[PDB]
Amino acid sequence: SKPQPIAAANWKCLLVPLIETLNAATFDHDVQCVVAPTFLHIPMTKARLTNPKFQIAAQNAGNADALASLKDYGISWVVLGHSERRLYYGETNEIVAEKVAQACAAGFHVIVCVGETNEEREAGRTAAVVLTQLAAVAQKLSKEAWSRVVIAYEPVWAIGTGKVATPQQAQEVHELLRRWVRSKLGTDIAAQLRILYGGSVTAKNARTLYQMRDINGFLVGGASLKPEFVEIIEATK
Amino acid sequence: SKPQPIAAANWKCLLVPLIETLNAATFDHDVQCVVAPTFLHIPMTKARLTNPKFQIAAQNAGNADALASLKDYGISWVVLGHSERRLYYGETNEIVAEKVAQACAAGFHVIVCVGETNEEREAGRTAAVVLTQLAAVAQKLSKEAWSRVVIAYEPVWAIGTGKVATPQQAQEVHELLRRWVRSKLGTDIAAQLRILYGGSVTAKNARTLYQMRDINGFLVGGASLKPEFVEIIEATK
Repeated sequence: SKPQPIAAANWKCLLVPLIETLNAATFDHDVQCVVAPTFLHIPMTKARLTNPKFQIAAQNAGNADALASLKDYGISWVVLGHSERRLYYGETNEIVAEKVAQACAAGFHVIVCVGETNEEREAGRTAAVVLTQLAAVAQKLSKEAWSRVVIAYEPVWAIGTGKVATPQQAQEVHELLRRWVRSKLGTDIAAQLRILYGGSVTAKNARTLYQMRDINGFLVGGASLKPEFVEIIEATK
Repeated sequence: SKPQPIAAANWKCLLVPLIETLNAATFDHDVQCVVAPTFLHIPMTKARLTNPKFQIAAQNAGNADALASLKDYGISWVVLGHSERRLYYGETNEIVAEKVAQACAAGFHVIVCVGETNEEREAGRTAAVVLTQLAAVAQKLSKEAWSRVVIAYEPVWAIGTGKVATPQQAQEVHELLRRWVRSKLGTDIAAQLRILYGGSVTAKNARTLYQMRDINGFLVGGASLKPEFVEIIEATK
């Protein structure tokens, strides 16, 4: 069977109505929901979000001390490895991996993003790119650390322009990620590992994406600022 | 008289209608408009934005080489020193200052953000905080570099909660910034320097903010994703 799904909203972006909907929405299946606001918006989200299915996540892991204080503030999830950060803010594979290891060491659940650009895809380098990103991470983690790790695949190649990823192009990557994990860490860690889809997710396509075997949920961009995020969570049933 | 105003939109966040409005809007006074999308959204903005009053700005300055290629792509503005970056992503005063110096060295116009948190304000440290941020920057710049530098004040203390900055609390900071500049660099550089207001700007308050003597425009957050951004630009007349 699949592990527990996650529906994560990455609010990297007046949020009140959105939280209002999340608060009123009732989900009846096991799904961990996660909202990841910017740091300046964490207090306002924490002030208003009441749905007990939701954890609030930070978008960065600064220092062991910074993690400890986050954690004290009630935040124990973080999202790392965002492609924008990787490509344009000098977040090498090792830098992301060290952050994940620190966050893991602080007792956080961590959603680490992997993904290849359109140039890397077109060069047949999809596997090499995402598995190297993932290997950098794995090199720093304990066996037990993996229970609190979640992978998100961001098809950066699709963000750009003129490519829309199909469910099957999503599944191919997720399957490859999970096969590498099974190889390096065993069938145990592999089967329990959430791998979230971090490409274009909407009410329209969430259900079909969730049907793919190695898709355990979503790291949602745009669709997660609108009431439609509720339908995306329901699509994890 | 004031120098040329700037109206900058910081789109740190489906943008098409917004660009549509900017494209249709006609401004008849001298105002440099700037839109600063995320890097993954730069191609889509460049594909659609046609209003010749607008420059597109990047949100980071990685390397001399990365700047050179940005610049080749037609992007010669960048926004740096964002408070979120400063506080939560290890962007010390010196790190921001080095970025500004690199960007300046690459021939960019640069909007550098300064600003103090509510704790620092409450401790009487407003001046010490923003001028130290600014001094770090100034220490790296040539005399001529200042022609292409723009300062933005972000009242981080107001973002948080329960404080709304008045126009006069904006002006007090801007005046202090510009007095320090006049002291260190002369009346010439000081008078020509744009200092933008980077707190809560809307159609409702833009005009009153622009009336303050040392406010040369805006670095707009939320109000710049909506058609109201046009009114904010018009408020610079």
